[PDB]
Amino acid sequence: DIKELAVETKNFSGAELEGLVRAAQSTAMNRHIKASTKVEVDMEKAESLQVTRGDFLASLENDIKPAFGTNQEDYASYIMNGIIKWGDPVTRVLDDGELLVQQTKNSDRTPLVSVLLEGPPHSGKTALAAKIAEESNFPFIKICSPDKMIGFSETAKCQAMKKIFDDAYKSQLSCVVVDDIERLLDYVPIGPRFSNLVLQALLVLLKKAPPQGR
Amino acid sequence: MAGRSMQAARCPTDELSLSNCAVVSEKDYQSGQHVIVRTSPNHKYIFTLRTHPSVVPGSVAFSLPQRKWAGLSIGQEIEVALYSFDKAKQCIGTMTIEIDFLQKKNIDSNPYDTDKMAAEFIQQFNNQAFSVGQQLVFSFNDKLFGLLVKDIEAMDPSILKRQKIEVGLVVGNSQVAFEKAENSSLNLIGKAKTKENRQSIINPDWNFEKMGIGGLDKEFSDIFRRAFASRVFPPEIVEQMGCKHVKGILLYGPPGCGKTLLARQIGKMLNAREPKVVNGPEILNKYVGESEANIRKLFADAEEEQRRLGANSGLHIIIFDEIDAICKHDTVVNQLLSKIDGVEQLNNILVIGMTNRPDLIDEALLRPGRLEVKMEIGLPDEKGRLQILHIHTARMRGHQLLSADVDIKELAVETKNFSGAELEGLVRAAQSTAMNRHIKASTKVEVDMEKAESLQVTRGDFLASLENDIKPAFGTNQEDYASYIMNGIIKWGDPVTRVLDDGELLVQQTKNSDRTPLVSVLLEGPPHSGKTALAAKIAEESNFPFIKICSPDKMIGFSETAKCQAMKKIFDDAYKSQLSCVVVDDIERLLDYVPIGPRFSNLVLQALLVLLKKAPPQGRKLLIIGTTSRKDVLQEMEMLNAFSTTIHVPNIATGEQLLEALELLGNFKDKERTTIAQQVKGKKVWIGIKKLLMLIEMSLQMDPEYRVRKFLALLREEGASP
Amino acid sequence: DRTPLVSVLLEGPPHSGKTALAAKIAEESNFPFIKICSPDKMIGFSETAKCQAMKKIFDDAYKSQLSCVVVDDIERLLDYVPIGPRFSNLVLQALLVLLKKAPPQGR
Ligand SMILES: Nc1ncnc2c1ncn2[C@@H]1O[C@H](COP(=O)(O)OP(=O)(O)OP(=O)(O)O)[C@@H](O)[C@H]1O
Ligand SMILES: Nc1ncnc2c1ncn2[C@@H]1O[C@H](COP(=O)(O)OP(=O)(O)OP(=O)(O)O)[C@@H](O)[C@H]1O
Ligand SMILES: Nc1ncnc2c1ncn2[C@@H]1O[C@H](COP(=O)(O)OP(=O)(O)OP(=O)(O)O)[C@@H](O)[C@H]1O
Ligand SMILES: Nc1ncnc2c1ncn2[C@@H]1O[C@H](COP(=O)(O)OP(=O)(O)O)[C@@H](O)[C@H]1O
Ligand SMILES: [Mg+2]
Ligand SMILES: [Mg+2]
Repeated sequence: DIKELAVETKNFSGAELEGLVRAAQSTAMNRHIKASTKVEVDMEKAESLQVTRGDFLASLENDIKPAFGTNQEDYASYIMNGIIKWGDPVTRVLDDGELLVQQTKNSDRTPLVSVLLEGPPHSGKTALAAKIAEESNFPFIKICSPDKMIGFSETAKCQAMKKIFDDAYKSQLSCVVVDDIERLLDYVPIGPRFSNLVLQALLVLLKKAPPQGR
Repeated sequence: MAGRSMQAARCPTDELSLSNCAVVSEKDYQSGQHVIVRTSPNHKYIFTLRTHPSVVPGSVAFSLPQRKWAGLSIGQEIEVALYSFDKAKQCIGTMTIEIDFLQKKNIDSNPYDTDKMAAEFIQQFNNQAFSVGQQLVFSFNDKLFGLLVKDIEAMDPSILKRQKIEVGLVVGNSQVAFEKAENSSLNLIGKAKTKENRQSIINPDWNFEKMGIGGLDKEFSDIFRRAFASRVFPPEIVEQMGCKHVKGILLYGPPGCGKTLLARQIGKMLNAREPKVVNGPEILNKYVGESEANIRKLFADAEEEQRRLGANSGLHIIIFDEIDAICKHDTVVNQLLSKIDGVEQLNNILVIGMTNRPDLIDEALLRPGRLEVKMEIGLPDEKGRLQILHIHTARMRGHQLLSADVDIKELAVETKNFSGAELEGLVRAAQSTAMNRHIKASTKVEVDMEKAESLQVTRGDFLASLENDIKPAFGTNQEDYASYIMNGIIKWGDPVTRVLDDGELLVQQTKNSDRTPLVSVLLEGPPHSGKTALAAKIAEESNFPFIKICSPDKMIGFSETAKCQAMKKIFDDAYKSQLSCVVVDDIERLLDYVPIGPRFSNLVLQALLVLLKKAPPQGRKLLIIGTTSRKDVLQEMEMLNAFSTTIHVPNIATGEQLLEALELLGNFKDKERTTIAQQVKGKKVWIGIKKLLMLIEMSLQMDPEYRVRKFLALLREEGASP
Repeated sequence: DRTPLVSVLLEGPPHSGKTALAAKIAEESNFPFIKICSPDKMIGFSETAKCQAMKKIFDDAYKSQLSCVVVDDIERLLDYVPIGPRFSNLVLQALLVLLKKAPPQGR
C-alpha cells in the first residue's frame, strides 16, 4: 500500500522520497541474480519479479537517512546504562518532564517553553534529559553539545549555535538540548573571564517565537 | 472496590514469587481476585492476588521482577482497587512470549520442548492477568527463564456461539508461543515457536576464499547491492522500471586496509574495462590550461565510446585518490560536478572516491544525485586476520613447504592492530629469513644443498621476524621509553611499592569491565620527586597495543591554536584502536602558567577539560594518566572534578630511607656509610631522589679524602623545612 | 653517565663582571663545539623571532658529541621592566621548556 508509507516518513524532503523508491528496487532485484565465476542473470525465476513490502521496510530503516528528521546516534551514546529507580526524585523529574512535553504540544497560547535542570556535580543530569527527549516523540530532535566545538573561537561558536537553532524553525515540532551551559561561556574562577559575545546571544535566542504556528 | 491506599512489601516465599501473583492477606482480599494498582495518575497495573498468612494486613507484597516492571520500591504507598475482567471479550486465545535465560551463569545449549513449556505455563498461570510488556520469571524443569509478554490476542467465541488487546485473563485453553530473545542462545524445539519481526535480506552466494579478500563481507555485499546491482539486467527491463544508475561511491578508512582491492576485484566480476588511476595531488599542476586540459582528457575515451555505441558500451571506472586535496582546486571541483551532474553528462561512468579525512570533505559534493553511498573500511579483527593469513599463505601450503609447527591461530592472536598490508609483509619477512637460514656463503657466496631440502618456515622463523622487520603504524612506540626512564626504578621504601601496585588495580579495570570505558588518574607530588618517570613504568607494563606520550617539549614556540590542534590529532589517532593509553605530562607548562597575574591560555584549559570527559566510540576503551606539581593551582581552576582519582607520591623523609637508597645505589664503602649514618642520625631529611642522584654525582668528583665532607656539606645546605 | 645534562646559574650584584667571567670557563672547557647567545646580536627583533633563534642554536648544538652553550643576561632577554611588571611570556616558556630536554642517547 502507498497510503501507509505516507505516515511513517516524517519530515522527509522531496528528493529523499525518490531516493527511497530507487533503493527499494535494488534490494528487490538483487535477489534474482546468481554469480559463479561471473555474474549471471537468473533464468528459472526471472518471471515474478515483483517488489514487495519487505524491500520497502528494509530500505526505510537502513537505506535513506533523513536530514531534517529524528536522529538515532546522538541520543544513543548519551544515555549509557539505562535509568534505574532509587527513590522519589527520579519519578518526580520524569513526571515533570512528561507534563512539560505534553503542554508544549496541546497548547495554543504558549508556543515556546523552556526548562532548566540543575543540581550538584556528578549527579546524572545529562542522562535524564536525553531520556525525556527520546520519550517526547517529536519528529525533529537535535543535540547541541560542546563536544563538537573543540578549539573553536567565539565567532565559530556563535555561528554554529545560530545555524543549529535556525534549522529547528523548519518543522511543525522541535525539541533542542543544551549541555554544560557553563562550558560554552568559558567560565574559570581566576577571574571571571566569561565570553560576552555568546552570553548576549544565548539570552536573545531563548526568547524568540517561531515564525507562525510552530 | 472504590480503592484503598496500601504499602508495598517483599515477597515472602520463592514459590509465590514464581507464581507471578502479588501476595496479600486473607483479611484484605481472597485468592484468585484481580486488582489494579495505582502508583500515579498515569501509572496503573493489573495483578493477580494470592493469600499467604505471613503478609501483614494493610500491605501488599511484590516480587523483585514485579517491582522492576512496575517501578515499585519497598515501603512506598500504592492504591489497590478490585478489578473485574470481561470474560466475553478479555478472554485470551494465544500468546507470543519472548523467553530468555534468567541467569547467564546457567545458560546451556540443551534443547527445550516449547510444547511442554506452554502446557506448564498454562497449568501454572491459568486464570491470571497478563499485560503486554510484562516481565516475569517462569520455572520449567527446575530451570528459571525470563519471560516478556509481546502480543495478546482475544479469544474466539465458543462453538455454540484475533482482536489485539493490552490486558486480559489467561485460561486453560489459551495457547502460548515462545520466541528466543535477540542474540539468545536458547534452543527451542516443537510447534510452539512462532515468532515475528522476520525481516532480512537475501544475497548471492559468494566464495570469498577464491577471491583474495578476507574479513570484508558486509561492506562488499552492501556495495554490490547498492551500486552495481543494476548494470547487469537486460536494457529492456531497466527501461521499464525507470531506474537511474548510481554515479558515485565514497569509501574512507585508514591507509592500507584493502580499499583499492575491494574495487579492482569487483571490477572483473563484470565483463568490463580496467581502472585508470589518477593521483589526488598530481592533478594540481601549476597553472590552468594543463589541469583543465588533462581533466578533459580523462573522459575522452568514454565520450568516444558512447558516441560510437550509444547506450551499449561497457562501463568504465576512475579510481580517484586523496579527493580531500583536489576539493576543499575550486575550478576542478566545478568541472567535475558539471561533468558528472547537470544537463550534459555521461551515463557510462562511475567515479570511486577514496580519502583518509572524512570530516574535512566538502558538503556540496555529498548529496543525492552526486556521491551518495558513503562507506567506511576499518581495521580487521581476529577473524579477518585469520582469513587474511590463510589466503596469503596458500601457495606455499600447496607445495608442502610449510612446517607442521606453524599455527595460524596463535599468530592471529599475537598480532594485534596490524592493518593488513603488514600481514603480507610478515609472510615475506618469514620467507626471507627462512631462505637466509640455509645460505652457507662464507668465503664466497654459495649454497648449502646438504640442508636445502625442506626450505620450511618454522615458528621460530615467524617469531624471529616479528621483532626486527615489521613496525606497525598503530602500534607500540618502543623508542620513547629509552629517553624517559633513564636509570631504572629503585625500590627505596614502602611508597614505591604502593604506587606501582595501584598501577595494576586501574590498568586491569580498563581491560575487564564494560560499565566504565574511560578511567583517569592524576599523579602529583613535590618537585624533583620522580613523577614523570613513574608513569612510563606503568604504561609499559600495562601491555597495551597502542601507547603514546604527549610531552610539551616537542612543541616550542607554538601558538594556542597549534597546541589545541596537535592535542586533538593525538587523541583522534588514539581513538582508532581497540585499546590505548595516552600519557600527558607537565600539565602546568601546557597551560602556560606563571605566578604573576596570574596568566594562562584560556583556550587550552577548556580543550583539556572537554577532552577528559568524552567517551570513545562503542566497544573501545581508553586510559589517561596525568602528571603535575602544583595541585592547588589546578584546584582553583576546578580541574580535579574531571579526574576520577589521584595518588600521592611522597618524598624521602627518614634517615633509614636515605641510608637504604644510598646502599642500593652502591657507591660508597662500609666505613663511609657508617660515618654518614652516625652523622645524619640526629636530623630530619627532605630531599628528592633526582636531587640525591645529582648531589652524589657532584660529590664523587672530589678527591677520596674529602668526598664524605663535601657530600655532607651539600646535604646540609640543601636541607630545608617541609 | 647518570647526568648527561648539567646547568649552573651565576648570580651577583650589577657590574660585577658576571657577563665576561663565564667566557673564561667556556674557553678553558676545550669542548669541540662552543657558542654564545647574547641579546646584543638581537636588536629590533620580534618576540616570535628570538624563540626561533634559540631553537636553531640548541638544535645546532645537539648534533655534536660535546657542547657548551652560554646565555648571558637572562633578565634583559625577557624585556623585563620594573614598572608593571611586564615581559614576554613566549620567551619565558621557551627558556623553561628548553632547560630540561636532554639530548639524544650518548650526547
Ligand atoms: N537517575 C538515575 N538513575 C539511575 N542511573 C542514572 C541516573 N542518572 C544517570 N544515571 C546513569 O549514570 C550515568 C550518568 O552519567 P552522566 O554523564 O549523565 O553524568 P552527570 O553527572 O550527569 O554529568 P556532568 O557531570 O557532565 O553533568 C549514566 O550511566 C546513566 O545511565
Ligand atoms: N624509584 C624511583 N622513582 C622515581 N625516579 C627514580 C627512581 N629511581 C631512580 N629514579 C630516577 O629519577 C629520575 C626521575 O626524574 P623525573 O624525570 O621524573 O623528574 P620530575 O620529578 O618529574 O621533574 P620535574 O619537576 O621537572 O617535572 C629518573 O632519572 C629516574 O631514573
Ligand atoms: N678580575 C676580573 N674579573 C672579571 N672581569 C674583569 C676582571 N678584570 C677586568 N675585568 C673586566 O671586567 C669586565 C667584566 O665583563 P662585563 O662588564 O661585560 O660584565 P658585567 O659588568 O657583569 O655585565 P652586566 O652588568 O651586563 O652583567 C670585562 O671587560 C673584563 O675584562
Ligand atoms: N582484506 C584483505 N585480504 C587480503 N589481502 C589484503 C586485504 N587488504 C589488503 N590486502 C593486501 O594489501 C595490499 C593492499 O594495497 P592497497 O589497498 O592497494 O593500498 P592502499 O590501501 O594504500 O590503496 C594488497 O597487495 C593486498 O594483497
Ligand atoms: Mg555531561
Ligand atoms: Mg619531571
